[PDB]
Amino acid sequence: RFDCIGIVGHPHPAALATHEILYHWLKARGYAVMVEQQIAHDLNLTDAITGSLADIGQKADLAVVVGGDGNMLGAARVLARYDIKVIGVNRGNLGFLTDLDPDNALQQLSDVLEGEYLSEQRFLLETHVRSRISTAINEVVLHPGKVAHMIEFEVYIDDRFAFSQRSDGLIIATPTGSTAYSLSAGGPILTPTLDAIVLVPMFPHTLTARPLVISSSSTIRLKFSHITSDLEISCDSQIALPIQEGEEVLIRRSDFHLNLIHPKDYSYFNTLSTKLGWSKKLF
Amino acid sequence: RFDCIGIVGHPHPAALATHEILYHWLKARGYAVMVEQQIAHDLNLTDAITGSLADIGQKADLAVVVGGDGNMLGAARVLARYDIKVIGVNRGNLGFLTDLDPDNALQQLSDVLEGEYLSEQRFLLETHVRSRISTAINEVVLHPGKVAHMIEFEVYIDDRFAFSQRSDGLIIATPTGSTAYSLSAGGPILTPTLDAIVLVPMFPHTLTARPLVISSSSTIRLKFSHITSDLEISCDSQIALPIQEGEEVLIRRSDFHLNLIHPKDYSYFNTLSTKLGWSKKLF
Repeated sequence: RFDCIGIVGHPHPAALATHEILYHWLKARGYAVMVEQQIAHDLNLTDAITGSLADIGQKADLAVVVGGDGNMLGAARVLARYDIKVIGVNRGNLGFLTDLDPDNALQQLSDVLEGEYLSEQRFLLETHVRSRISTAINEVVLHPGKVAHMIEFEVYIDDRFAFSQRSDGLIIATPTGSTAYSLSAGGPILTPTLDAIVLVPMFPHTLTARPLVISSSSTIRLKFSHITSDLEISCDSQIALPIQEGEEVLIRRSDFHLNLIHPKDYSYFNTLSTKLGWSKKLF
Repeated sequence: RFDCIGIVGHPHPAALATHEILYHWLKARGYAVMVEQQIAHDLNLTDAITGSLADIGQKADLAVVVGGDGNMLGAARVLARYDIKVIGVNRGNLGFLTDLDPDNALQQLSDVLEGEYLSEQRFLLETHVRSRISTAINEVVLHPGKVAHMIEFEVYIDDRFAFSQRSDGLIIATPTGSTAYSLSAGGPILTPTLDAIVLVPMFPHTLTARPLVISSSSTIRLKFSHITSDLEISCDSQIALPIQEGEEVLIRRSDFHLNLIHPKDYSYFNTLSTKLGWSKKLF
């Protein structure tokens, strides 16, 4: 059972009803509820217990993230610092982190609160530049400032030299990231709980480049020759950290884990197929 | 240390010198040697202790597989049934299972016998059709008899329906297989010790198909609609097992493990780069 439920998200104005309905529903069912500060203000919830995201993350037992997969992205990176259960309500179709359909959210959530849920752990990525420490649920991306600019770098795996590369950047994706930016760059789908990390080059210079899937207990090091162009590292499409001259990037499995939960009737492959347009049962 | 070394392989006639040199060298260094029956005959080794591959596999402590990666393929599938160390001498360049270069084989092997080796385990695939039980080091491939013939099937992962497919077949590859047939079908490279298995469709009917990387502790089930065309399963390009009507294919991690060893100066990424034509150290 969950004593304290938190409502997270940042609502255009018609997404507000969802927050409003959920807050009253959760409340009338006897739960203590923490809403995010912005939503309390937006809905004028004078009685509501509010808090920042970190607050909810420390004091709530479950966070219902309302919104899309992108909303979930910033929310998840924080809530993963904590031992809180996270579940999401999407808007319309299923997403890879949001599996409560709005048409049936309450009913499904009602069963989840009863304790009918599938609990799993998504791992995050950690990045140092050398120390700035940033994290990512989907991917870390190395890339220059100019769009079509070829860079050179060497890739070390577990302290040992793996390979050089001439290209426009490298994408490093978690299983959760594999269906994201990495997919659109020609990378493979990894199953969500897999202990793996995929490296996908962007516009490689040689024709023999291919997505490399490595163990998630592996360490990655980026070394660079010289800097007259601006190297940058992005984590989940948040603000690029500049990479200075003589600096290296260190990417590894983070110690923070997203404690996702799902309703019993959830399955990954069904989410995947509906998302990608795969064939359903044929006979 | 290794008491009993076995020489395995099937030698065109100039590959015979290698077998001949190795057998005398191993012998003069004090080892008990088991040669394969064919090679004993081919070299006229009247004193040699011989045996089938299974024999060497049960009685030798190390098998030196002379030849190419293809020679290693049949040899490995058998030697993996046993707790024997396996190392290979290639012919020319490095391969993914053969890392002793002929130009330096003895010297490197001499250090290996001293106990200077990196030991690792490649897992195999197991297939039932329902029961015929066959195994594979590289991949299992579902495909019809006619070359360009579209088939329909459903794929179950861990007893649950994953997705349907219309295509010309499915490749299911181990990490060791990932650099093989699967690669040429547009699949990704998996790192050799990774607990993963990759599914790669062949000529899919829908544009949204993509290599799927799943956990190696996962089970796979192929179900089919009807049979007027001849379905077949191939394991490591050996003779196709026919798949009758009402029959399903079951593919899972086999319990047999290839106990490969490597010399200290071996590294996967160096083998990979030389094989694929990747850039070496740039600075």
